Amino acid sequence: ASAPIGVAIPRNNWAVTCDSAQSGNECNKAIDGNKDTFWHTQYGVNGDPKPPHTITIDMKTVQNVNGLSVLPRQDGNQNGWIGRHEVYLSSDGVNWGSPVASGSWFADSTTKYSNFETRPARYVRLVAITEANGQPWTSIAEINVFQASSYTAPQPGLGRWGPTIDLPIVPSAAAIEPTSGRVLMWSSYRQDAFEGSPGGITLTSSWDPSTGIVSDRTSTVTKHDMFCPGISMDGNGQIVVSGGNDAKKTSLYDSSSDSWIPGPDMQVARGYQSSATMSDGRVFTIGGSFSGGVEKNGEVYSPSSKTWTSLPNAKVNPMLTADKQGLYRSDNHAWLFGWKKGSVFQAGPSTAMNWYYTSGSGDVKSAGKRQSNRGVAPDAMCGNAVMYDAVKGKILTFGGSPDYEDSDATTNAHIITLGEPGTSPNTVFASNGLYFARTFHTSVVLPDGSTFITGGQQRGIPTEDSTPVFTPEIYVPEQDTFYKQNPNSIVRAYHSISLLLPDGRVFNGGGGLCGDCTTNHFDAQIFTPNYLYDSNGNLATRPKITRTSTQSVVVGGWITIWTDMSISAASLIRYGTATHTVNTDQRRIPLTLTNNGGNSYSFQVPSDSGVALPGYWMLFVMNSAGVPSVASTIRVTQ
Ligand SMILES: [Ca+2]
Ligand SMILES: [Cu+2]
Repeated sequence: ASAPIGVAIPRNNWAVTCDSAQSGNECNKAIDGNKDTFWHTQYGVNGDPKPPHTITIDMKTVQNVNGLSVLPRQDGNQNGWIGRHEVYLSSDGVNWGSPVASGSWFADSTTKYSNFETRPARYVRLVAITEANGQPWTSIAEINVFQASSYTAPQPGLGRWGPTIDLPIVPSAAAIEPTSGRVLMWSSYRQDAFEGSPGGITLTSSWDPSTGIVSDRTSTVTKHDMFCPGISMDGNGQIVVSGGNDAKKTSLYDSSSDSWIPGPDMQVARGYQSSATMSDGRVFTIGGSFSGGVEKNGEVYSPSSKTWTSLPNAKVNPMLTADKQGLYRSDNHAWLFGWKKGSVFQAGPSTAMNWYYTSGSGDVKSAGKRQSNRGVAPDAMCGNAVMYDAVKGKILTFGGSPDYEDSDATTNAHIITLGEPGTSPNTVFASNGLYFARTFHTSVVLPDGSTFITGGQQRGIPTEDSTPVFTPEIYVPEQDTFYKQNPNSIVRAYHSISLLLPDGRVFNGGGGLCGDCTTNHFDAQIFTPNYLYDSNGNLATRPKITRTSTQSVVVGGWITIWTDMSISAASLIRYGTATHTVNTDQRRIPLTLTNNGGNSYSFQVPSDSGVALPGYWMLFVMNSAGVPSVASTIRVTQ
């Protein structure tokens, strides 16, 4: 199931208007409180007018609207289920502006929802752009509109939430398709559940930021239910999705052909492991006792030989947390970062940090404990870790809880500074820690090197939406300060994701995936950071990268760019992938620019591919006002 975020508005005084209605299936049968009566657009002898079809509700007075729900016809007939759709709000009834929500609902008779940030309105319009199975009609048995207890304008300067993207699945795993800019998402063998999977199937969905279109398809070609996997973008530009519900399978997503290709089986069955791309483009993984059984030492994927090779001396024991549930949880979601000379740094969640090595049959060396002058940091299962300055080896870690479940989260946060593999990194506390203790939260590094932190809950109860944290935070390293941003209204805890979009906004979605529970979130929202807004709250003018000398570069190589205005800073941000709070693909390189004069600039990609990990990267430039360009895609090879 799912649920609205608000409380249903009384429909006594309501008036409705529809583009077309068949006798006996009048527009007002969608608001009569009877599940057995439905509005249905014109059909039969005199015509079957095709969508878009529209229903507009005049609520008579201004209400603090934060959602709507649609109950499909309940007579066992599929005709008229709404597929692609848009939701619009108005106070006058003539000017509708931009949709507050848009996307595509799954093709079945369950109640569908559009949940979105509170906005005062008297009129609510639902546009059914397509019927879920491509037929001409629209039908609705019951439509409801929901309200928040109050409305508060967003605070100036603290970013903005919206719109909502309605989806046909809960996006519990997601990646950016770097060659197209689309967001790729997947759930499990079904749209709302992973429990009782027979394996061999994953439902996926994609959203195109440039057009707003949502699609969906069924991945079976790789015979892999990809729920609870490792995810890494390898050096050949393919996303390696390892294990999960089909605990030994590997599937490869190719952005260029937008297709899934079978990969080699892993040597060890795993689920909830982290995997990390290495300096040579290979993928290292370790742990993962959610599925498959024993100690899960490391193994390495080679895209050139198409093999997984066991690294049994890359021992998982030093990175286990003290989870009260034991092995099932204690090797999960390692905070892995590819680093110099084939090494992988493990920053947590265990107190003990470790260096993993991939030469020979593998190795592990203690890197000391995550700690500060406030003490030794406790285990932080489902805390996050973000490499916001790869050149200086800077990792920000934050949140999480000592146990996977039934454990209080903390405000702990640290800055880890990596040097050479095998040396114990310096670790300090980050400012005074988070504003809000949270676990199951997600995070992304932004073009300006700040880290955006959102969602989670204060006490980890997977699939329950209790103690939610609605206020995101941004860490600004130059000030060693956290800043609360404007809050959202949708809980984003267990099974949620966040990704940085090429346009510099943040895509935050999912949560739930528990079948009959009411806590499934079939949606995502956009967060627009303050750096995209001017002083009056309007979208700022953005610098444009008018030309680049090349789109593919070897580490140590030079790139020259031309812009339409002078730029004060630039960064490269590696494209991200996300599930279960893990994103081992994103990282940021601040660029040292040579000013060529005439709004022409040059920079060198770092020569160490343990810093500039091979794969796809976003080039962002920022003007003097701090506004970033949209990203230019750069392929980095080694
Ligand atoms: Ca009805
Ligand atoms: Cu899970």
